[PDB]
Formats: sequence, C-alpha cells, structure tokens
Amino acid sequence: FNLISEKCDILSILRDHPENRIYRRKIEELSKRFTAIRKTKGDRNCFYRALGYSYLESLLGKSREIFKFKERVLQTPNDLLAAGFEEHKFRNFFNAFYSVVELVEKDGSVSSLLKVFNDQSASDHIVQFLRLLTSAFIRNRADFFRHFIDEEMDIKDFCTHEVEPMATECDHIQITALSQALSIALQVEYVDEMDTALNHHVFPEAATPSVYLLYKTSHYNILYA
Ligand SMILES: *CC(=O)NNC(=O)C[C@@H]1CCS(=O)(=O)C1
Repeated sequence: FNLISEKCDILSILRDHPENRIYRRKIEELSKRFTAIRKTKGDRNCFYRALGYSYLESLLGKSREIFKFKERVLQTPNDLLAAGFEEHKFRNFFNAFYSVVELVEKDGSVSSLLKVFNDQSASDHIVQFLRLLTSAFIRNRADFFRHFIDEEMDIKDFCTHEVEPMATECDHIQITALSQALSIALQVEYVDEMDTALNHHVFPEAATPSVYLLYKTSHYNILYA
C-alpha cells in the first residue's frame, strides 16, 4: 500500500503535525464532517492518482453510472487526436485506463481496485493517461482557459511543461480541466497553517460531489463523508 493507503480514522493524521495548534484545530473541525482518510504518496502525481482511485471507487456496484462512464471513456481517444496526440503514442496509456474501468465493472471489489492503483506500472500508466487527457482538453478549449483563468498565459507551453510530464505539480487549471474532461464532481478541503477558516471549493461550482480531497502540502489525500 505504498501509493494509496488503507483507510484510517481521520484523527490519525494529528501525528503528522504534532504540537501544531492551527493544524490540530483544523483537523478536529474536519473530523466533525468526515469519518476516514486514505493517504497518497507525495511524488508529484498525487492529484491524478487520488482523483482516479476515489472516482472509480465511488462507481463500484452502480450499473447505470458505470455504463455512462465507459461510454465517455470510449470517446476520449478522439479528444487526444483532435489536440494532436498520435494514437500509437497514447495506445498503451488509454489501454491501461480502459482495463481498470472494466475491472470496476467485472470484479467490483475495493480490494482489486486498490491492488491496481498500488501496482507501480499499472498505476503510473493510468496517471500518464489522465495527464494526456488533461492536456488535450485544455488545448482544445484554449480560448475558454484564456477568457476565464488568465488572458496572458501561454497555453501550449503550460501544457508541455506543467501537465504532460510525470511528477509535475497541479494548480486550479488542471483540476478544473480533468473534472470537466471526465464529468467528475469533486470538493477540495483546504488546510493551511494560517489562523483562518477551514474552507472548501467544488469543481464545478454548482454540483453534488462524488469525490472529496484534503489539500495541505501541495499534497492531496482522500476523504470519506
Ligand atoms: C500531489 C503530490 O504528489 N504532491 N507532492 C508532494 O507531496 C511533494 C511534497 C510537497 C513538497 S515536496 O516536493 O518537498 C514533498
């Protein structure tokens, strides 16, 4: 369980910041709304790895939701081709993601899904797929990302340097783009060391979340309501 842990009690993370007044306060507050947490490895890939695992776990046993998600995943090669990616270069990554969606359908256990996401090879193939899809979706909607995020940013360079490579840290743009690309609604809880309110953001603004994440160190862990 070196990439995604077993589930633990929310207060078990007090030991990560002992004798830190503000962290203890915010984690005690968080424990009033959430019951459990999984930790993720802090290797620069944890946003992609955590969102992929938590969303697929939320689909287990839901036959209509699985059918609709598979239908969207089967169209994602078209997104990649429209952005200029070549099939022979994304095939191995697409195939790995499609395989784990079929596991959700056919096997349906938490145990088997957690084993794939802790297999360094399968899990890193899945992460690389999600990074190419994120880049494709931004490139195909460049005017949207300039209008609503940052009129001055260089979209092609940003995707090349901060989205596609393994181990590159995320910001708000990648979260928004992958949420929209796969129709995943997620809520992020923000825990920093300032004497401020524990707060959160939903992606997209209006939606009922399927996934909850805890953000603290440039790091994302998985929460359970
Ligand atoms: C989501 C993800 O992989 N985050 N990366 C880390 O947690 C890296 C740590 C935060 C600062 S560091 O790079 O020194 C260790």
